[PDB]
Amino acid sequence: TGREILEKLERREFTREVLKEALSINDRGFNEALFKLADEIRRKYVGDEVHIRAIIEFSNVCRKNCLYCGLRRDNKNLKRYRMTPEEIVERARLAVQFGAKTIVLQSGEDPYYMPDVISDIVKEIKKMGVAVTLSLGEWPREYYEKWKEAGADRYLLRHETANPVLHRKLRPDTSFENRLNCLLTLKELGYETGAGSMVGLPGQTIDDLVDDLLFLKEHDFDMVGIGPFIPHPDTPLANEKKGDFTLTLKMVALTRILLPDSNIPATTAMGTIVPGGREITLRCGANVIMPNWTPSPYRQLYQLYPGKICVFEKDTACIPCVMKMIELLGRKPGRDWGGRKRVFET
Ligand SMILES: C[S@@+](CC[C@H](N)C(=O)[O-])C[C@H]1O[C@@H](n2cnc3c(N)ncnc32)[C@H](O)[C@@H]1O
Ligand code: SF4
Ligand code: FES
Ligand SMILES: [Cl-]
Ligand SMILES: [Cl-]
Ligand SMILES: [S]
Ligand SMILES: [S]
Repeated sequence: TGREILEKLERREFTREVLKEALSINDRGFNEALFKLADEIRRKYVGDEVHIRAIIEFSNVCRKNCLYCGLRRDNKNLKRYRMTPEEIVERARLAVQFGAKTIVLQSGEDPYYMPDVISDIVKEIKKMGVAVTLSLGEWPREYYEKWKEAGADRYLLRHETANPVLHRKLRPDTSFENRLNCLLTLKELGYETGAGSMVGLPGQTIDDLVDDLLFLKEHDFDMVGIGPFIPHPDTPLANEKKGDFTLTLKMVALTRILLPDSNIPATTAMGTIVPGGREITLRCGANVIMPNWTPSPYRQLYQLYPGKICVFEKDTACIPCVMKMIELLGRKPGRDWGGRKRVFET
Protein backbone atom coordinates (compact mmCIF):
# COMPACT_ATOMS: atom_id res chain seq x y z
CA THR A 1 0.00 0.00 0.00
CA GLY A 2 0.98 3.61 -0.50
CA ARG A 3 -0.23 3.86 3.09
CA GLU A 4 2.24 1.16 4.24
CA ILE A 5 5.21 2.71 2.41
CA LEU A 6 4.50 6.04 4.16
CA GLU A 7 4.33 4.28 7.55
CA LYS A 8 7.68 2.58 6.89
CA LEU A 9 9.24 5.92 5.83
CA GLU A 10 7.80 7.52 9.00
CA ARG A 11 9.30 4.66 11.05
CA ARG A 12 12.65 5.06 9.20
CA GLU A 13 12.65 1.52 7.70
CA PHE A 14 14.67 2.61 4.70
CA THR A 15 14.90 -0.66 2.87
CA ARG A 16 15.66 -0.88 -0.85
CA GLU A 17 12.15 -2.31 -1.25
CA VAL A 18 10.50 0.70 0.49
CA LEU A 19 12.47 3.22 -1.62
CA LYS A 20 11.79 1.38 -4.88
CA GLU A 21 8.07 1.24 -4.19
CA ALA A 22 7.97 4.93 -3.22
CA LEU A 23 9.64 5.81 -6.52
CA SER A 24 7.48 3.39 -8.54
CA ILE A 25 4.00 4.31 -7.23
CA ASN A 26 2.29 6.87 -9.53
CA ASP A 27 -0.70 7.70 -7.37
CA ARG A 28 -1.44 11.41 -6.76
CA GLY A 29 -2.58 10.88 -3.16
CA PHE A 30 0.59 8.94 -2.33
CA ASN A 31 2.86 11.51 -3.97
CA GLU A 32 1.18 14.41 -2.17
CA ALA A 33 1.48 12.57 1.17
CA LEU A 34 5.17 11.92 0.50
CA PHE A 35 5.74 15.61 -0.30
CA LYS A 36 3.88 16.62 2.86
CA LEU A 37 6.02 14.22 4.92
CA ALA A 38 9.24 15.69 3.46
CA ASP A 39 8.00 19.26 3.97
CA GLU A 40 7.15 18.47 7.63
CA ILE A 41 10.52 16.80 8.25
CA ARG A 42 12.25 19.80 6.68
CA ARG A 43 10.35 22.22 8.90
CA LYS A 44 11.02 20.18 12.06
CA TYR A 45 14.74 19.56 11.52
CA VAL A 46 16.02 22.62 9.58
CA GLY A 47 13.29 25.16 10.19
CA ASP A 48 11.80 27.86 7.96
CA GLU A 49 15.13 29.55 7.08
CA VAL A 50 15.97 29.29 3.39
CA HIS A 51 19.72 29.72 2.93
CA ILE A 52 20.88 31.89 0.06
CA ARG A 53 24.08 30.77 -1.72
CA ALA A 54 25.18 33.39 -4.29
CA ILE A 55 26.72 31.52 -7.23
CA ILE A 56 29.40 33.05 -9.46
CA GLU A 57 29.99 30.88 -12.53
CA PHE A 58 33.42 32.36 -13.16
CA SER A 59 34.68 30.34 -16.16
CA ASN A 60 33.00 28.10 -18.73
CA VAL A 61 36.29 26.58 -19.91
CA CYS A 62 36.36 22.83 -19.44
CA ARG A 63 38.87 20.08 -20.08
CA LYS A 64 36.31 17.27 -19.69
CA ASN A 65 33.80 15.94 -22.22
CA CYS A 66 30.75 14.86 -20.19
CA LEU A 67 28.11 13.75 -22.67
CA TYR A 68 25.28 15.67 -20.97
CA CYS A 69 26.97 19.04 -20.47
CA GLY A 70 26.91 22.08 -22.77
CA LEU A 71 30.38 23.12 -21.49
CA ARG A 72 31.96 19.84 -22.68
CA ARG A 73 35.27 20.42 -24.48
CA ASP A 74 33.99 19.19 -27.84
CA ASN A 75 31.35 21.92 -27.96
CA LYS A 76 32.91 24.35 -30.45
CA ASN A 77 29.68 26.44 -30.70
CA LEU A 78 30.21 28.12 -27.34
CA LYS A 79 32.03 31.38 -26.64
CA ARG A 80 34.42 30.63 -23.77
CA TYR A 81 35.06 33.17 -21.02
CA ARG A 82 37.13 33.63 -17.88
CA MET A 83 36.57 36.23 -15.19
CA THR A 84 39.74 37.79 -13.78
CA PRO A 85 40.56 37.13 -10.13
CA GLU A 86 39.88 40.79 -9.35
CA GLU A 87 36.46 40.55 -11.11
CA ILE A 88 35.58 37.45 -9.13
CA VAL A 89 36.57 38.98 -5.77
CA GLU A 90 34.72 42.23 -6.45
CA ARG A 91 31.67 40.36 -7.69
CA ALA A 92 31.69 38.32 -4.46
CA ARG A 93 31.99 41.59 -2.49
CA LEU A 94 28.88 42.90 -4.24
CA ALA A 95 26.97 39.71 -3.29
CA VAL A 96 28.08 40.18 0.35
CA GLN A 97 26.90 43.78 0.13
CA PHE A 98 23.52 42.39 -1.04
CA GLY A 99 23.41 40.16 2.08
CA ALA A 100 24.83 36.86 0.78
CA LYS A 101 26.26 34.75 3.63
CA THR A 102 27.71 32.04 1.34
CA ILE A 103 29.56 32.63 -1.95
CA VAL A 104 29.69 29.66 -4.33
CA LEU A 105 32.48 29.65 -6.96
CA GLN A 106 31.58 27.29 -9.80
CA SER A 107 33.30 26.61 -13.10
CA GLY A 108 34.12 24.17 -15.80
CA GLU A 109 37.28 22.21 -15.02
CA ASP A 110 39.44 25.12 -16.20
CA PRO A 111 43.19 24.49 -15.64
CA TYR A 112 44.09 28.23 -15.68
CA TYR A 113 43.10 28.91 -12.09
CA MET A 114 44.26 25.66 -10.47
CA PRO A 115 45.32 25.66 -7.67
CA ASP A 116 46.91 28.95 -6.72
CA VAL A 117 44.60 31.50 -8.32
CA ILE A 118 41.62 29.83 -6.58
CA SER A 119 43.53 29.96 -3.28
CA ASP A 120 44.20 33.66 -3.70
CA ILE A 121 40.54 34.36 -4.51
CA VAL A 122 39.24 32.26 -1.61
CA LYS A 123 41.53 34.08 0.81
CA GLU A 124 40.20 37.48 -0.32
CA ILE A 125 36.54 36.43 -0.10
CA LYS A 126 37.06 34.88 3.35
CA LYS A 127 38.13 38.34 4.63
CA MET A 128 34.48 39.38 4.04
CA GLY A 129 33.26 37.12 6.87
CA VAL A 130 31.19 34.70 4.77
CA ALA A 131 31.21 30.97 3.91
CA VAL A 132 32.94 29.94 0.66
CA THR A 133 31.78 26.91 -1.30
CA LEU A 134 33.80 25.57 -4.25
CA SER A 135 32.35 23.59 -7.15
CA LEU A 136 35.28 23.15 -9.53
CA GLY A 137 35.09 19.44 -10.38
CA GLU A 138 37.78 16.75 -9.93
CA TRP A 139 41.30 17.82 -8.98
CA PRO A 140 44.24 16.27 -7.15
CA ARG A 141 44.05 15.85 -3.37
CA GLU A 142 46.78 18.48 -3.10
CA TYR A 143 44.58 21.10 -4.72
CA TYR A 144 41.68 20.34 -2.39
CA GLU A 145 44.14 20.55 0.54
CA LYS A 146 45.46 23.96 -0.58
CA TRP A 147 41.89 25.27 -0.99
CA LYS A 148 40.91 24.10 2.49
CA GLU A 149 44.04 25.77 3.91
CA ALA A 150 43.04 28.93 2.00
CA GLY A 151 39.76 28.95 3.91
CA ALA A 152 37.17 27.17 1.73
CA ASP A 153 34.32 25.82 3.85
CA ARG A 154 32.34 23.57 1.51
CA TYR A 155 32.69 21.67 -1.75
CA LEU A 156 29.90 20.65 -4.11
CA LEU A 157 30.78 17.63 -6.27
CA ARG A 158 27.59 16.00 -7.43
CA HIS A 159 28.09 12.25 -7.85
CA GLU A 160 25.85 12.43 -10.99
CA THR A 161 24.94 8.75 -11.00
CA ALA A 162 25.93 5.91 -8.66
CA ASN A 163 25.73 3.38 -11.54
CA PRO A 164 29.43 2.95 -12.44
CA VAL A 165 28.68 1.76 -15.97
CA LEU A 166 26.40 4.67 -16.77
CA HIS A 167 28.84 7.07 -15.04
CA ARG A 168 31.79 5.92 -17.16
CA LYS A 169 29.79 6.12 -20.40
CA LEU A 170 28.48 9.63 -19.62
CA ARG A 171 31.78 10.89 -18.18
CA PRO A 172 34.44 9.27 -20.40
CA ASP A 173 37.41 11.12 -18.90
CA THR A 174 36.82 9.61 -15.48
CA SER A 175 34.83 7.15 -13.38
CA PHE A 176 32.45 6.75 -10.48
CA GLU A 177 35.40 5.30 -8.51
CA ASN A 178 37.29 8.60 -9.09
CA ARG A 179 34.23 10.68 -8.23
CA LEU A 180 33.71 8.77 -5.00
CA ASN A 181 37.39 9.01 -4.07
CA CYS A 182 37.17 12.80 -4.59
CA LEU A 183 34.09 12.96 -2.34
CA LEU A 184 35.79 10.87 0.38
CA THR A 185 38.90 13.09 0.18
CA LEU A 186 36.77 16.21 0.57
CA LYS A 187 35.11 14.66 3.65
CA GLU A 188 38.48 13.64 5.11
CA LEU A 189 39.82 17.20 4.67
CA GLY A 190 36.89 18.61 6.69
CA TYR A 191 34.83 20.24 3.96
CA GLU A 192 31.08 20.30 4.28
CA THR A 193 30.70 17.97 1.30
CA GLY A 194 27.90 18.03 -1.24
CA ALA A 195 26.94 15.24 -3.63
CA GLY A 196 23.74 14.49 -5.55
CA SER A 197 22.60 13.16 -8.91
CA MET A 198 20.70 13.89 -12.08
CA VAL A 199 17.33 12.25 -12.68
CA GLY A 200 16.27 11.02 -16.12
CA LEU A 201 19.68 10.36 -17.62
CA PRO A 202 19.47 8.20 -20.75
CA GLY A 203 19.43 4.55 -19.66
CA GLN A 204 18.99 5.29 -15.97
CA THR A 205 16.51 3.06 -14.16
CA ILE A 206 14.37 3.26 -11.03
CA ASP A 207 16.82 0.82 -9.42
CA ASP A 208 19.59 3.31 -10.26
CA LEU A 209 17.64 6.06 -8.48
CA VAL A 210 17.24 3.85 -5.41
CA ASP A 211 21.01 3.29 -5.56
CA ASP A 212 21.52 7.08 -5.64
CA LEU A 213 19.38 7.47 -2.48
CA LEU A 214 21.22 4.65 -0.68
CA PHE A 215 24.60 6.13 -1.73
CA LEU A 216 23.64 9.52 -0.32
CA LYS A 217 22.40 8.00 2.94
CA GLU A 218 25.52 5.80 3.26
CA HIS A 219 27.97 8.68 3.07
CA ASP A 220 25.85 11.15 5.06
CA PHE A 221 26.56 14.12 2.81
CA ASP A 222 26.15 17.64 4.19
CA MET A 223 24.50 18.90 0.99
CA VAL A 224 22.61 17.08 -1.73
CA GLY A 225 21.96 18.71 -5.12
CA ILE A 226 19.41 16.91 -7.28
CA GLY A 227 17.90 17.99 -10.58
CA PRO A 228 16.51 16.66 -13.82
CA PHE A 229 18.70 15.93 -16.82
CA ILE A 230 17.99 18.63 -19.44
CA PRO A 231 19.23 17.81 -22.97
CA HIS A 232 21.56 20.33 -24.56
CA PRO A 233 21.44 20.65 -28.39
CA ASP A 234 25.25 20.85 -28.80
CA THR A 235 25.93 17.53 -27.04
CA PRO A 236 25.65 13.83 -27.95
CA LEU A 237 22.48 13.64 -25.80
CA ALA A 238 20.60 16.41 -27.70
CA ASN A 239 17.75 14.10 -28.78
CA GLU A 240 17.25 12.34 -25.45
CA LYS A 241 14.27 12.88 -23.19
CA LYS A 242 14.39 15.37 -20.32
CA GLY A 243 14.06 14.14 -16.76
CA ASP A 244 10.60 14.02 -15.24
CA PHE A 245 9.93 16.86 -12.79
CA THR A 246 7.65 14.84 -10.46
CA LEU A 247 10.08 11.91 -10.22
CA THR A 248 12.92 14.34 -9.51
CA LEU A 249 10.78 16.01 -6.84
CA LYS A 250 10.23 12.62 -5.23
CA MET A 251 14.00 12.14 -5.15
CA VAL A 252 14.33 15.47 -3.30
CA ALA A 253 11.54 14.49 -0.87
CA LEU A 254 13.13 11.11 -0.19
CA THR A 255 16.55 12.71 0.29
CA ARG A 256 15.05 14.95 3.01
CA ILE A 257 13.39 11.93 4.66
CA LEU A 258 16.69 10.00 4.56
CA LEU A 259 18.96 12.89 5.60
CA PRO A 260 16.67 15.06 7.69
CA ASP A 261 19.35 17.55 8.84
CA SER A 262 21.06 18.00 5.45
CA ASN A 263 21.15 21.09 3.24
CA ILE A 264 19.17 20.51 0.07
CA PRO A 265 18.92 23.13 -2.71
CA ALA A 266 15.99 23.80 -4.99
CA THR A 267 18.19 23.55 -8.07
CA THR A 268 18.05 25.86 -11.06
CA ALA A 269 17.32 22.87 -13.29
CA MET A 270 14.08 22.28 -11.34
CA GLY A 271 13.06 25.87 -12.14
CA THR A 272 14.05 25.45 -15.77
CA ILE A 273 11.89 22.44 -16.66
CA VAL A 274 8.76 23.69 -14.85
CA PRO A 275 7.85 27.34 -14.23
CA GLY A 276 7.89 27.80 -10.46
CA GLY A 277 9.74 24.48 -10.01
CA ARG A 278 12.17 25.83 -7.40
CA GLU A 279 9.31 27.12 -5.23
CA ILE A 280 7.60 23.74 -5.41
CA THR A 281 10.88 22.02 -4.45
CA LEU A 282 11.35 24.32 -1.44
CA ARG A 283 7.96 23.00 -0.26
CA CYS A 284 8.85 19.29 -0.74
CA GLY A 285 12.03 19.14 1.36
CA ALA A 286 14.49 21.74 0.05
CA ASN A 287 15.87 24.51 2.29
CA VAL A 288 18.50 26.23 0.09
CA ILE A 289 18.31 28.50 -2.98
CA MET A 290 21.22 29.50 -5.23
CA PRO A 291 20.55 32.82 -7.00
CA ASN A 292 22.66 33.45 -10.11
CA TRP A 293 25.31 36.10 -9.39
CA THR A 294 27.34 35.67 -12.56
CA PRO A 295 27.69 39.04 -14.27
CA SER A 296 26.79 39.93 -17.86
CA PRO A 297 28.09 39.42 -20.44
CA TYR A 298 29.12 35.97 -19.05
CA ARG A 299 25.89 34.67 -17.47
CA GLN A 300 24.38 33.78 -20.87
CA LEU A 301 27.49 31.78 -21.84
CA TYR A 302 27.38 29.34 -18.87
CA GLN A 303 25.09 27.07 -20.85
CA LEU A 304 25.16 23.64 -19.02
CA TYR A 305 21.66 23.09 -20.37
CA PRO A 306 19.35 25.34 -22.45
CA GLY A 307 16.60 27.68 -21.20
CA LYS A 308 18.49 28.33 -17.98
CA ILE A 309 16.56 30.84 -15.80
CA CYS A 310 18.05 34.22 -14.76
CA VAL A 311 19.89 34.73 -18.09
CA PHE A 312 17.90 37.76 -19.25
CA GLU A 313 17.68 39.39 -15.83
CA LYS A 314 19.83 42.28 -14.63
CA ASP A 315 23.18 41.63 -12.95
CA THR A 316 21.88 42.27 -9.45
CA ALA A 317 18.29 40.97 -9.86
CA CYS A 318 18.60 37.43 -8.48
CA ILE A 319 19.34 38.01 -4.78
CA PRO A 320 16.33 40.38 -4.47
CA CYS A 321 14.28 37.89 -6.52
CA VAL A 322 14.95 35.01 -4.17
CA MET A 323 14.30 37.22 -1.12
CA LYS A 324 10.84 37.96 -2.55
CA MET A 325 10.42 34.23 -3.23
CA ILE A 326 11.30 33.37 0.36
CA GLU A 327 8.78 35.87 1.73
CA LEU A 328 5.90 34.80 -0.53
CA LEU A 329 6.58 31.17 0.51
CA GLY A 330 6.11 32.22 4.16
CA ARG A 331 9.74 31.41 4.90
CA LYS A 332 12.63 33.45 6.31
CA PRO A 333 16.09 34.17 4.90
CA GLY A 334 18.99 32.42 6.62
CA ARG A 335 20.56 34.50 9.45
CA ASP A 336 23.95 32.80 9.69
CA TRP A 337 26.11 30.93 7.16
CA GLY A 338 23.61 28.06 6.98
CA GLY A 339 26.15 25.36 7.76
CA ARG A 340 24.85 21.91 8.54
CA LYS A 341 23.43 21.66 12.09
CA ARG A 342 23.42 17.96 12.90
CA VAL A 343 20.61 16.45 14.91
CA PHE A 344 22.11 13.27 16.38
CA GLU A 345 19.57 10.51 16.67
CA THR A 346 19.02 6.72 16.70
C1 LIG B 1 28.39 22.38 -14.97
S1 LIG B 1 29.07 21.37 -13.65
C2 LIG B 1 30.23 22.60 -12.98
C3 LIG B 1 31.07 22.06 -11.82
C4 LIG B 1 32.08 20.98 -12.18
N1 LIG B 1 32.63 21.12 -13.55
C5 LIG B 1 31.48 19.58 -12.04
O1 LIG B 1 31.23 18.89 -13.05
O2 LIG B 1 31.25 19.11 -10.93
C6 LIG B 1 27.73 21.47 -12.40
C7 LIG B 1 26.60 20.45 -12.45
O3 LIG B 1 25.78 20.71 -13.57
C8 LIG B 1 24.93 19.60 -13.75
N2 LIG B 1 24.62 19.47 -15.18
C9 LIG B 1 25.50 19.46 -16.21
N3 LIG B 1 24.82 19.26 -17.35
C10 LIG B 1 23.50 19.11 -17.07
C11 LIG B 1 22.37 18.91 -17.85
N4 LIG B 1 22.43 18.77 -19.18
N5 LIG B 1 21.16 18.82 -17.19
C12 LIG B 1 21.07 18.98 -15.82
N6 LIG B 1 22.18 19.21 -15.08
C13 LIG B 1 23.37 19.27 -15.69
C14 LIG B 1 25.74 18.36 -13.29
O4 LIG B 1 25.01 17.59 -12.36
C15 LIG B 1 26.98 18.99 -12.63
O5 LIG B 1 27.38 18.39 -11.40
S1 SF4 C 1 29.73 18.61 -15.97
FE1 SF4 C 1 31.51 19.83 -15.08
S2 SF4 C 1 33.33 18.54 -15.80
FE2 SF4 C 1 31.59 17.77 -17.06
S3 SF4 C 1 31.76 18.95 -19.03
FE3 SF4 C 1 30.29 20.08 -17.64
S4 SF4 C 1 31.56 21.63 -16.58
FE4 SF4 C 1 32.99 20.07 -17.49
S1 FES D 1 17.15 33.61 -8.93
FE1 FES D 1 15.05 33.35 -9.38
S2 FES D 1 14.93 33.87 -11.50
FE2 FES D 1 17.01 34.21 -11.04
CL1 LIG E 1 26.79 25.91 0.02
CL1 LIG F 1 21.17 23.16 -11.56
S1 LIG G 1 17.58 36.29 -11.49
S1 LIG H 1 13.65 34.35 -8.05
